[PDB]
Amino acid sequence: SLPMLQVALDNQTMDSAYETTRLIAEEVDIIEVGTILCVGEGVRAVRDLKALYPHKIVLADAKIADAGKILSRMCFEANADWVTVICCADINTAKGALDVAKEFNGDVQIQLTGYWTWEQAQQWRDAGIGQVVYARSRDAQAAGVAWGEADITAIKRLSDMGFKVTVTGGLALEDLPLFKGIPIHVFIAGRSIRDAASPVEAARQFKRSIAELWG
Amino acid sequence: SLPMLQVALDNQTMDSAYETTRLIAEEVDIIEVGTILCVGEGVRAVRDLKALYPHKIVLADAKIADAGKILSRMCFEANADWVTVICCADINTAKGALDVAKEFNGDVQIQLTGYWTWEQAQQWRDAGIGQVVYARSRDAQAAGVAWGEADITAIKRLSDMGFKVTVTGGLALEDLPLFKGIPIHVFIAGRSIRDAASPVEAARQFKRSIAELWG
Ligand SMILES: O=P(O)(O)OC[C@H](O)[C@@H](O)C(O)NO
Ligand SMILES: O=P(O)(O)OC[C@H](O)[C@@H](O)C(O)NO
Ligand SMILES: [Mg+2]
Ligand SMILES: [Mg+2]
Repeated sequence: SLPMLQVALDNQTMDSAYETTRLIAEEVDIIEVGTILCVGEGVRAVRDLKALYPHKIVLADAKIADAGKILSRMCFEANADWVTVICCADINTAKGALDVAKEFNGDVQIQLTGYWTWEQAQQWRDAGIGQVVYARSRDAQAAGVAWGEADITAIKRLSDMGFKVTVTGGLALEDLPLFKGIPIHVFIAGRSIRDAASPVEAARQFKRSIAELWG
Repeated sequence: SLPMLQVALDNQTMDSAYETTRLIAEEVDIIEVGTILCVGEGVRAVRDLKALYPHKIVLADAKIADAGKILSRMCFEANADWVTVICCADINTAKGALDVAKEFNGDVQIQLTGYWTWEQAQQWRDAGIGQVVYARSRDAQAAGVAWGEADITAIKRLSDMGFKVTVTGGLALEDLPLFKGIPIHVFIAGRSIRDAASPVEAARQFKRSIAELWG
């Protein structure tokens, strides 16, 4: 209370990303360098966006799977505030990313996309990780996987373990009431903001509905 | 058939990578754009390296965790031959990456590490995936994880299921005999070639040892 709003910049080039930021940067709390942008442009995307929007939290959605220390340091030397580690990373990778995060006063989020287990979730807590991103995969969504009660149950379980939980994955405005009454940290929207006829109205509607559902 | 040798370019900038490729491009079979290089420079690394060495197999070690079709296509449009998909990816991510690979006459490898299961391995096979990378995480290695028996058994079992198995993760020359007798497709060396006093002789020593052990 209130859940923040994060825009995902899943763009292949910086100029494509800026078509969105130039409209909605001030309409959101967190600016994400999407994995698609990380791979498209590399870590310069993190450096550039933080330089443009230093007052915003910048998330480097690098989905680190190994070399936690090296990749985390690259992101944080580019001035990221937060970085993601994919759920299957070895626990030493997550720990390493977090050690480096702490040098920069940043933070690590575990990206829960695809396969993971409740035992891994406990390991993350024991290592001092305090953020997870409960993510429906884009590809799972495209094969017809809807949000369901099992998601709500799992989100609540993660919250109860002590994680600040981010909810994402093809979120539409209408999805937001599903999560009512859960202390969600952040809602991410990429396509439903970037690709809206009016990105400004789409971001303000997200913010409106959040304020209504968590006032 | 002799295991091939792949060099991993886990460099933060193209120029650092090229300090290695100018010495060993012709001394190895596969040139890998390491995840660290993909994140440092973005997908231009793939395009640039393939342009230098168009006769060599170039692997984009992107460790795709979601958006299989998009990230796959970015890599393949940059002229990659092979791309990696991290083992926890939703099965549709893996399938989407493969579908794109096939349009480019390329291929996908599932990068194993973290946690994964044998039923998941069977899903990969059923989906048409024909390569896996049995990797010891750099961070696990740093925490003292050694190559052992459980690894030989798992590698053998993966091979019997029909995968071509690449073995990687801080490999030193001295590790190769651990895997003798198994039809390994590829051994990857990053640090043990790049950081050798003489990268050329390091690569040659690996090829000599391979030739002895699999001859
Ligand atoms: O709302 P979307 O277009 O799905 O984008 C947000 C999502 O979190 C992606 O950035 C992502 O990381 N998917 O894995
Ligand atoms: O021999 P290394 O320095 O461990 O590098 C090879 C390894 O496969 C890495 O490139 C990697 O992908 N690690 O996850
Ligand atoms: Mg993202
Ligand atoms: Mg690699």
